[PDB]
Amino acid sequence: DDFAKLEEQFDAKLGIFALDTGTNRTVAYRPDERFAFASTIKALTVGVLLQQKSIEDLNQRITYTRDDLVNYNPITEKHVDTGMTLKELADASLRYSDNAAQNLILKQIGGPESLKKELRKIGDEVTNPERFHPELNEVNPGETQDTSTARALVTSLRAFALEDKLPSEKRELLIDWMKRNTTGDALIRAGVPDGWEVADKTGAASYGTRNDIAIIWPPKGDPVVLAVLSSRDKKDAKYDDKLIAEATKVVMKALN
Ligand SMILES: *C(=O)[C@@H](NC(=O)Cc1cccs1)[C@@H]1NC(C(=O)O)=C(C)CS1
Repeated sequence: DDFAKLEEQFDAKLGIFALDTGTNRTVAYRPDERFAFASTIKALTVGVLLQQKSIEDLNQRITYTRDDLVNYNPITEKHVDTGMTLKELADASLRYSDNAAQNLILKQIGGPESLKKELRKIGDEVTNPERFHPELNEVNPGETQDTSTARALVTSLRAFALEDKLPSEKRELLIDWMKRNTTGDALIRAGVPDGWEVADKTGAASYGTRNDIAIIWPPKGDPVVLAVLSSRDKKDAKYDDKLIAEATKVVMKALN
């Protein structure tokens, strides 16, 4: 089988779930296996922020300090003195995977326990937000804190972005940010044909954890929701984006 082949080739564990919304056909490979969700959670966190606020509320400007800065603050490190609006923070978080921006949004919604509670409310009993950055990226095998599964991430992403946990105007924002992500070119985007729109959010963590979750639109007809998660068995392992791209191609063939 092709996913086993990719695990073999990249010496890694793959977690895959894809749902063709058109036909309810699915592709599944260790779909219920836990991985550290890493930055992929920022997409769901914006979903909860959008539930909580009106669009016009997203213009509240948040002031933060160097204390709030962590690592990978490409957008937030520029605006310490001016602050950024909640909308701008969501943009940075989703499109640049700006860690401080996610931390600030998380705080506005009540922190990790409040995020968990709202995820439970939308039907996700799997995803387990517990920690802020940086600590959430540090997940040891067998630990369930700050993990989810491919199936649950797909189910929660679909629910915010495509179903009825948000109204259309807010769904449109989420999709637009994710469509215009800067960080995923070598992942799920590299395994879909040009001309098929992709909205995605990437993550990376310890044990070589390398994640992408995505909504993929064919030219015509309903979208595919997909999570490709991976991890390796050594703590300081490196990842290869190419695994995610290759796994994506196998999914697309399995569905077409
Ligand atoms: C979320 O996944 C974030 N990852 C971390 O902060 C842990 C690491 C820092 C350096 C290497 S792993 C941010 N998002 C992304 C991404 O989505 O691609 C990366 C690559 C690291 S910062």
